Amino acid sequence: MIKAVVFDAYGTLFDVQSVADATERAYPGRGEYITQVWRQKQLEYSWLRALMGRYADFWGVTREALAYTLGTLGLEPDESFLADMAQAYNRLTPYPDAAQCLAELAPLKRAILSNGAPDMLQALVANAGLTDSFDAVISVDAKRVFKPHPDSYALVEEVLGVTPAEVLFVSSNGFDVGGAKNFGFSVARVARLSQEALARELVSGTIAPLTMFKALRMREETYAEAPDFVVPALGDLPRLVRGMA
Amino acid sequence: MIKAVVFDAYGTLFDVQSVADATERAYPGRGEYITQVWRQKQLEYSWLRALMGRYADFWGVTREALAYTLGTLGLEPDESFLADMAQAYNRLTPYPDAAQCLAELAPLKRAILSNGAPDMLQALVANAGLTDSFDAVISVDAKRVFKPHPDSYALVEEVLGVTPAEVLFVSSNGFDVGGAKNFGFSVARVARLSQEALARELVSGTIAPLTMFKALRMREETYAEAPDFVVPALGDLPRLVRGMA
Repeated sequence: MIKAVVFDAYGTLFDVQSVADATERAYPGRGEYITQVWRQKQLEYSWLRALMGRYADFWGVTREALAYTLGTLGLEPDESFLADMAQAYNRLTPYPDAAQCLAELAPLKRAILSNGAPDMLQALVANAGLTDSFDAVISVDAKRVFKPHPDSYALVEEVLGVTPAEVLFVSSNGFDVGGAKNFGFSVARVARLSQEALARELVSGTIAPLTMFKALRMREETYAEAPDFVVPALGDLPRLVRGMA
Repeated sequence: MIKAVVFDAYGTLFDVQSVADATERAYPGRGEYITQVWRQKQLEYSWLRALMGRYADFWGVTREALAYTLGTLGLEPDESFLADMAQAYNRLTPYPDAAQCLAELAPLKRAILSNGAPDMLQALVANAGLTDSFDAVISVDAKRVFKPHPDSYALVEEVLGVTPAEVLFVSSNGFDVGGAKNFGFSVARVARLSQEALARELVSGTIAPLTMFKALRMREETYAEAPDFVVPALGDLPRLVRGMA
């Protein structure tokens, strides 16, 4: 019944914190801040452009989010600076177990469903050495919407020929788990932050900035349907497909 | 030309930080964290439920966002605790110059356009003694969307009989400013946080949690059209209108 495993890209297969060395150059001493706000604003702008009916591809969203973030620090970077710096998003490091996971999943059909513009995804996947791990790398761009709009998830059937019930959708992002579940896929959430660790981290004197972002982005969202499955890592997927309901 | 002044409610006419006593009661020592994450998640859930096509009114959104927020701390509140604590959002205090601004705006049409569910807005407006200050208190609920969806702003002409070009929309929220501008209204943004202050606050030693929320929510959003006018407080609106554009 599961004929295909479809993966979210940013934050699920690829580490969005991996732009850290490059952002710590835009503002020495503020790389950590920049990395978090940039990701947060990229997500917010994807949602707000889509809800307004004013789509622009993820490359433009990524650059607009970066401009906002650097603007908070008092900077006014020009477009050429922004485009150069935003290339960091096309070189994100894959999670260490992604390649082993994707190889052990075959012979299932393997794919990505991402907000990324087509060129961004091509570079990201190839730079990570994973182009031969996917049957299809689907961008939402043809639909002019962003996850979790249902039309973004509709592309899976269009491109792959499989129905929602035959797809295992994989994401570490709570909003994306909710959209996929809403659309009708079976969902495996990748939870890298134990709830109990976050609770204690929040209760320990200092509430650092990094903790704030973890609290906003690494949990299941309350409005959302629960994922069918939750694993701590991508490497557990193949075994999950083997014996789990 | 301007015939009606339409205001966003939460964050604009009413202070969302005024839930501080209720939150400090929910978790002594974590009141400020809860306030901020609750507001952020309320906004995210409004956008994500709308974008998914799975609307729930703002009373459900507010409680869902509160459950999430208390859950990050390791709590598991039952529904009655959530409904009870969420009433703090129906008791928000108006900004100190709101009463005076509204009084000076008659006899122009005065209205609210908010995400708030009809019961919520009724009780919030009554509590602040401002019921006779508005010609209409419009909830997005009949359209079953949330701002900045275009159908939310379409309600203004439906209810008031004035066209977009005859409306001055007032918000302190960058996404709502963008939504209203996209829709065709003239927009006056209320900017309570000088940009230069934020830039220095952020470069000043360790970044406090409260600063993170300011950085995410108090500026103009980069994907949005710029507002027509920017004022530091609601009290400046009357004078802005007599000498406006």
